[PDB]
Amino acid sequence: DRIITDQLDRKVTIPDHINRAVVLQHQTLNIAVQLDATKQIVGVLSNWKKQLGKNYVRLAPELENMAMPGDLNSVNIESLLALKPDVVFVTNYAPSEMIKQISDVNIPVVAISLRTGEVGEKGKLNPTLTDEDKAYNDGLKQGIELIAEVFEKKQQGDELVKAAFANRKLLADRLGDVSADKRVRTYMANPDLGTYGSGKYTGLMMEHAGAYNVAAATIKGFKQVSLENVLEWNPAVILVQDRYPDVVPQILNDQGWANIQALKDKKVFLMPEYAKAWGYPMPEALALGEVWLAKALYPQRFQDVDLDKMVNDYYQKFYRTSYKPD
Repeated sequence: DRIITDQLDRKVTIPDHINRAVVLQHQTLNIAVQLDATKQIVGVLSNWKKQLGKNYVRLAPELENMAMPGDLNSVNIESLLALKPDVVFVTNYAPSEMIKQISDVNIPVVAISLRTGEVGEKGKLNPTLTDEDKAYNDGLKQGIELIAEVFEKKQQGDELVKAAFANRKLLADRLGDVSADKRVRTYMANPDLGTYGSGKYTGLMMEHAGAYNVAAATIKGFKQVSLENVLEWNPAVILVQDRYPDVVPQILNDQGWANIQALKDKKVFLMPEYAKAWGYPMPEALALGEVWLAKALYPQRFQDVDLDKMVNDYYQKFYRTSYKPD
């Protein structure tokens, strides 16, 4: 057996080889797809189609007939045990009650946060972090490395980590003279007036692309806000995650949003599949999404950057398929 330490700082004994993993978190699921580990998975979170978006099943068609014995914050133990799982990955904020149910029937649990930062905060959906860039950078690296350890995909895990951070220098160099006054004021519109404030990867994606999350000085983490807040923030650009495409026409047809700068200027943009301005960091979000956003906001700085080719090279390696625009 092996002992690992998870991202809740839990010491966890697991089998030498893992072939029946149950993955109750979409971020870990996506990393495992990119490690070519899906043959070692036998169950996934029930809401995977919602969390990964309707086209995800093109990348991982095997997910279609995968048992679903739980979700982000609950588990069905009778369903779970039928799958004879050898490990369960859960999200870092999974309730204590849920982790206990799984540990009480002796299945190893590995919690994934994709963040280091303050230990007092590791189990919180919405953390307060003193150095969010380093927390998520180090957490991403650590989390991929742990996932890769569990599934014995060490080499691909190392390649994935290198690919995630490969364009961070380019963006640093090309946008290093962007003053705080000139930084592009950006809003992430999730369904039902959802948005991301502080302590979330969303804001960091925007920073690395020469932008700023308008919600982040007053909103903590993932929260429902009022239209009135969005009106006051008056963002220059509104972004929508690819997994929630209905939100774009919804904003564009809602008269109450019509006077926001981004509406007047026709800067409401559905973000590409890979360009996940999520609460959590994902390797393709760094490698490809951050470049997409930088190129969208500063195109005259990145004309030499062949993003189409970068996307293709990445997808062929980690998704074993081409990128298909929606």
